[PDB]
Amino acid sequence: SMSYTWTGALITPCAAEESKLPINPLSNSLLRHHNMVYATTSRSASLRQKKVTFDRLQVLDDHYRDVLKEMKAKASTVKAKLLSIEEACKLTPPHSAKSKFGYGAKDVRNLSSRAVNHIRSVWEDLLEDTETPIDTTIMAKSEVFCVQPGRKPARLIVFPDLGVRVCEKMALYDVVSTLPQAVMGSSYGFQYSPKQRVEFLVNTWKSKKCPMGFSYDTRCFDSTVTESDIRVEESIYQCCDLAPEARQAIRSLTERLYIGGPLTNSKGQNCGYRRCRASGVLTTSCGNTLTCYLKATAACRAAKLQDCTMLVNGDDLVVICESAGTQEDAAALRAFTEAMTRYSAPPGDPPQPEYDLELITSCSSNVSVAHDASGKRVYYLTRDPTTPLARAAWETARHTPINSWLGNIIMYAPTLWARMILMTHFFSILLAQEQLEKALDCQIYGACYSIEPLDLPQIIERLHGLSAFTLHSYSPGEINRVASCLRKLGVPPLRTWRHRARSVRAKLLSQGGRAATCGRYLFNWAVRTKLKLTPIPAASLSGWFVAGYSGGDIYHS
Ligand SMILES: CC(=O)N1c2cccc(O)c2NC2=C(C(=O)CC(C)(C)C2)[C@@H]1c1ccc(Cl)cc1Cl
Ligand SMILES: [Mg+2]
Repeated sequence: SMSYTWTGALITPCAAEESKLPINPLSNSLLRHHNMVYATTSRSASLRQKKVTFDRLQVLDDHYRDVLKEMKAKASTVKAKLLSIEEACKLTPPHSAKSKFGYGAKDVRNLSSRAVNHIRSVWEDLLEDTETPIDTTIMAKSEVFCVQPGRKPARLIVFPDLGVRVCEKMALYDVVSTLPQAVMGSSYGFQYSPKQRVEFLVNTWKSKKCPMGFSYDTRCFDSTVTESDIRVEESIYQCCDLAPEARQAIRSLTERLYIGGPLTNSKGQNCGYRRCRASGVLTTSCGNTLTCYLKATAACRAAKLQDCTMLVNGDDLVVICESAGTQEDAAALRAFTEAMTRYSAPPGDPPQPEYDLELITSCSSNVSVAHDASGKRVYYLTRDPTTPLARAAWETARHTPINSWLGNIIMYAPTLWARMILMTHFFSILLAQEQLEKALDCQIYGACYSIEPLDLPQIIERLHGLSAFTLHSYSPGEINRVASCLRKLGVPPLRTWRHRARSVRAKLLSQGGRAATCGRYLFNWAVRTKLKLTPIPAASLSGWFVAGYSGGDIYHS
């Protein structure tokens, strides 16, 4: 069976779509080579359609059967709980797609009579109708990138109506936030903050007698997900104690929505049909994470890998284990890939055995080493800064509803590029405009958070600890990568950023209060006569690294 069938209707935009980066004074002082930055659009959608459309062989074996049964068994341990409409509503981010049926995201969060009446009716419908496919929209995605020495086609979101998305939360938020950890325990990626993730990868690695590690990338995880997979994923949810309306809701949502369904474009036209995973549902992150864990664990047994530890974030997989020598590790990996391929999880690039942890790239990121204030070697998470920087330049020239620079500052607070460039740049900009006290939207692990940047000292301390304000003496690889990247992009050199930082730092300090605190902590690296950094009393919220809600419709004020 095919991943998608197409009518011929085009994937259509609905606002103006912009591909080229603007030539803006502020972003130009962050990034010069402005032609290199682009945003994907609806014009390349038909390219992605050909990539994402293919037939899917799947052969299941006894290993796959057995992991499944271990998984279900851990799931029957869990008890889930219905959200009230009010709770489900207050989870909806204010810039969600409006409904076909009048009301929009504001009307949901404000509980207007129209929206709630439609939601109630959609809920009633989900309990009463078992079979009618639920319609979805298919839109291209605008995401910015830096060019290749070619250019990526847009990715495609597939999401059901707002009224439906609220109902998903009512019947599944508590499941999707709770069951993945119950099943995979320490393997569940999204329970970890960056610090925590490094702790885990370092521990695991150093506990191995002779460690080998690899990450595995599968072609199009969403299109490779067959309806069988989506059923298995249901059968796991159904091991929970669930109120009877939720059980019935999960049953209808699976049949009607998740297993596949009709696709409409922006203009209302019949577009095609879906038989794999929808990228824009509340169960996409959790479902993927589960399908993935399951297939990888079976393949590990098939491939006879020894002492496998693995960490899973949706479709992103990393595995550390006992080396048996280069030949047989290569051969084991070949077996693992072939086992995975039978499970309808074929690999993009063939996975590569790796004998040093710093060389393992996983969720775009790797561990690196630096030194804290004491001089102790300290491991932290980093990535290549090219894409983060492009999006920073783009979010500078254009107002956008998610600020990836703010997610990158918070996630990569202890990186060289985050500290010298990112912070320096945006505090300068915000300070210019007096918008410092003002709140901004960004996202961690798919869920959307509102954040005042002035609270960055306190947030960083709680996630990373004061160490992040004093890491120094970075590795040469990291410095080289960062530096080669700044030249590629025409981003001014770190030298320049230090000079700028000194000026931001001085100006914040004059402001006093919370701003002066940003100045002392964030920029203590810019001065030689350094300030002593004790904890911030104020820095003493909960669900920040619980689960991953990518594609869900999730918000936190
Ligand atoms: C989809 C998703 O939420 N993640 C993800 C997963 C895999 C690759 C990847 O690049 C990302 N990216 C990001 C993520 C952010 O939190 C925001 C931000 C800005 C750090 C980017 C996030 C992520 C980043 C680093 C790691 Cl180690 C894991 C994850 Cl899930
Ligand atoms: Mg992939």
